[PDB]
Amino acid sequence: LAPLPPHVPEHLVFDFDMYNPSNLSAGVQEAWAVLQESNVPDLVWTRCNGGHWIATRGQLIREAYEDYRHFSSECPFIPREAGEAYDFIPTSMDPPEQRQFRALANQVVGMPVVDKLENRIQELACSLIESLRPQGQCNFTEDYAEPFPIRIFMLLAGLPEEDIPHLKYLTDQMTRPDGSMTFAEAKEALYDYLIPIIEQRRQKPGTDAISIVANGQVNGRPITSDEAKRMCGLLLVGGLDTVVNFLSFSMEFLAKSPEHRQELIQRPERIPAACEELLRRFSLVADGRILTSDYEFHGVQLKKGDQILLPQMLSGLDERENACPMHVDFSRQKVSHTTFGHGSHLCLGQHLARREIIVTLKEWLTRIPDFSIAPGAQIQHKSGIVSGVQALPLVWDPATTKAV
Ligand code: HEM
Ligand SMILES: CC1(C)[C@@H]2CC[C@@]1(C)C(=O)C2
Ligand SMILES: [K+]
Repeated sequence: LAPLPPHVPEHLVFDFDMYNPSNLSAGVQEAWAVLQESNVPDLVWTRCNGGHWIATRGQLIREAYEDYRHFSSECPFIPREAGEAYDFIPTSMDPPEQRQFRALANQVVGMPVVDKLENRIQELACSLIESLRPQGQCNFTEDYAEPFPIRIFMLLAGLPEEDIPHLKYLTDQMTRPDGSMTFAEAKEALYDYLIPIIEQRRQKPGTDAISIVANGQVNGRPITSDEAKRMCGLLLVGGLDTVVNFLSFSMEFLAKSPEHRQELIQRPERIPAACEELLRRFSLVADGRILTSDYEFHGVQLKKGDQILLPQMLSGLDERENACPMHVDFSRQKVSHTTFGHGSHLCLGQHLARREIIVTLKEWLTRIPDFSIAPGAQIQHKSGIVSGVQALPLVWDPATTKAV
């Protein structure tokens, strides 16, 4: 706990730690939602992790993401030193400067590219699930959640699969540090990895994501080596953590809820709607912004330089945005959320993610309609910039499955 800053009133102190929340054993989403209780003010101050504002409601979260003149992306991570070292592109930039880099990035991970990758994404999901099918059991996190999205990203990026363990290790230290590496050391190690690759692909431009970024133009002039490295590193981090953990939360839930599996098996055309309601319920990111000057927000005085966590996971969990928010309803009429961010940095890989999510639900349920959490298992979650599942042992009777 860091010393309470002069300007912060004692009645807003809410000592939540984002890398280690108190009710974590009840589920990471439920751990974060303690912040939405009756007693908790809309905007609170935790002294954990150096000290920072935490907006707890969707209304505040959306307005701050919208207000980039006051809440800047220049230092978007907690703790402060991680935010200061953070220089990925385009996420550490604000409009207007941000915009040109974001268009290039959009060219490598957007909808047209999801369409190109459609066949491989389908093939790999079916392949991995067919492989697990006859066993009647799997360690979901290691056997599908990780390899499915990661191998598609390594494919798009034109990087060898043998590099996965190094790169996933560095990405996880940036989002759920175990103490071994600082954010800055992790980032520098990912940049170290990309340097030569960028240089090779500048000499011999190819079709992969690194070549396209490295030889790209940002509103008409050539991107530099440095800029390409800072965009590439963001891309790997984005491709190696979020979908990976998200699939685990979603399969854990389906494993615990036979009626929801029955609904998608009966009506597969509902999978896209279900994917969105799951994104709401099992939202997992929380990053933030830095105050560009003193500013009064929802009656609380913020000081220039104050950091504020704007938990994207919190907006669709807010009872004020959705009725019975902890309830999963695939027919939910207006599924409101900020899972893919909000404002000018809206996730560019959101189309790639929804395709991986919908393919996984449809192809798993097609071959392995019925499955459960391994007997006696207690699922453990983990919290941080991206929250996740430590492990997910699933079981099923092979006699109930089908090869397709
Ligand atoms: C369920 C999966 C995903 C979730 C929940 C998610 C969430 C987010 C969020 C909340 C942001 C904004 C952060 C901020 O405002 O500081 C973001 C940005 C971004 N995401 Fe995703 N993401 C997912 C998947 C992906 C994938 C698969 C990629 C592909 C590499 C990716 C690439 C990006 C990029 C490049 C940005 C930066 C946009 C900018 O800064 O303008 N994301 N994502
Ligand atoms: C918060 C995020 C998911 C978003 C893309 C990857 C990520 C960890 C960032 O650094 C920006
Ligand atoms: K920074």
